[PDB]
Amino acid sequence: IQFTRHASDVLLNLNRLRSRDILTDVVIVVSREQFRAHKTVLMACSGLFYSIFTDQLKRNLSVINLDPEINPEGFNILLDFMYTSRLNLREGNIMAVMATAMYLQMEHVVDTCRKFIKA
Amino acid sequence: DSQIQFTRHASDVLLNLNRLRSRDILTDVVIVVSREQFRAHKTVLMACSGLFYSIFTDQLKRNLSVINLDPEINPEGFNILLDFMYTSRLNLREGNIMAVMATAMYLQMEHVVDTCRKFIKA
Ligand SMILES: Cc1cc(C)n(-c2ncc(Cl)c(Nc3ccc(Cl)cc3)n2)n1
Ligand SMILES: Cc1cc(C)n(-c2ncc(Cl)c(Nc3ccc(Cl)cc3)n2)n1
Repeated sequence: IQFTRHASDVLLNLNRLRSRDILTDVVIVVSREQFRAHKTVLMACSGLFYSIFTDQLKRNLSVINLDPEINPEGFNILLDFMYTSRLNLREGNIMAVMATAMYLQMEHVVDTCRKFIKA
Repeated sequence: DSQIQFTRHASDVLLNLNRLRSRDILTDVVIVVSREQFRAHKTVLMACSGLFYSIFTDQLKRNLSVINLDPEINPEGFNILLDFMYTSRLNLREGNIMAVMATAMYLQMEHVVDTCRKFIKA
């Protein structure tokens, strides 16, 4: 038996845990801005976080600092996407979202941004 | 803002969380049922079950690394439900239906309980 709403229900509940700061186990720092999250959700969405949270050096760190070129607004848009399946874009931030998704190794998001930029 | 909906995203997240469970990556709790051990992610358990949600939101129990389920709970019934939590697939059959329904009632998974009731009535 297949429950079509199950995965979206799980994601909705994970986003509720994030909003309530329940079992968040990492702070992602982007140009001093802090983002509280679940390492499992981050690894499930990003090639970069899969690498970081399996990394012998970084796996137990409670704080991860992204490279200094990374845009905090771009990161916030992508973190919201990870937990909701909804990507919120504007003409003024789409390039920063694309650059962030490239860094986070989120190819389908990169491709979606790229196609919208060309359109 | 322009809003793009990724309709397969939620399913891809769940698939990847199940892959982490399979490889025992970031698992932070062992659920013990009649001494049978089940490794899982607390957040996934909370997202699927009223019982787990109440256990890990409770600050006294939030950091427990082992949770023992009530003695009346069948490990096979729990295994079916744990697989459902991580896959959206519920493997119901005549031989396990009573045990699966009883476990879903205990775990407070009312949608699954309803599905079990429909299976018995069919
Ligand atoms: C066979 C298989 C294929 C994938 C993508 N797996 C997998 N399993 C678990 C996780 Cl958390 C995860 N995350 C993740 C996401 C984005 C990127 Cl580019 C890389 C890896 N990916 N497994
Ligand atoms: C306002 C609100 C509504 C829900 C369903 N919330 C919620 N948020 C987060 C989680 Cl993890 C969670 N799990 C969960 C699942 C099964 C059962 Cl019976 C009870 C609660 N439930 N919050």
